[PDB]
Amino acid sequence: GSAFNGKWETESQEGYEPFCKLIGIPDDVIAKGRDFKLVTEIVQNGDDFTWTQYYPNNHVVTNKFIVGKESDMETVGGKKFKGIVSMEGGKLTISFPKYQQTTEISGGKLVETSTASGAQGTAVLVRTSKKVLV
Repeated sequence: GSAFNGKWETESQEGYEPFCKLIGIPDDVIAKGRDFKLVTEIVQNGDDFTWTQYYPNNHVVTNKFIVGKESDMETVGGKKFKGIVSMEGGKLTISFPKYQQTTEISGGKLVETSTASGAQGTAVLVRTSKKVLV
């Protein structure tokens, strides 16, 4: 592992609305979820990750991947894909269908950056989560 291990909860969030609008999330869904604090559970055994996100209404999204190896994954919206996750300097990069995701532990916090690109330009969501099982 091991720095990612644990349960984390969103503490800070920037760019939520422009990012969700760019990747095509409906306006009312954006509005209803704007104050929700996403909890993330991670089990990291070396390159082997199990990454669980607890979305609203008991929507649990779990991705199991091995860094550097083709892995079956799913998007938040439920679309299945096969991907190869990379890591460089403690930062994971997951190349999702709709956006690039980079994730790292910085200053003891889980920092997750989603980068999307379209007509109006780039939109970036940065989520920072604190450990809630300490």
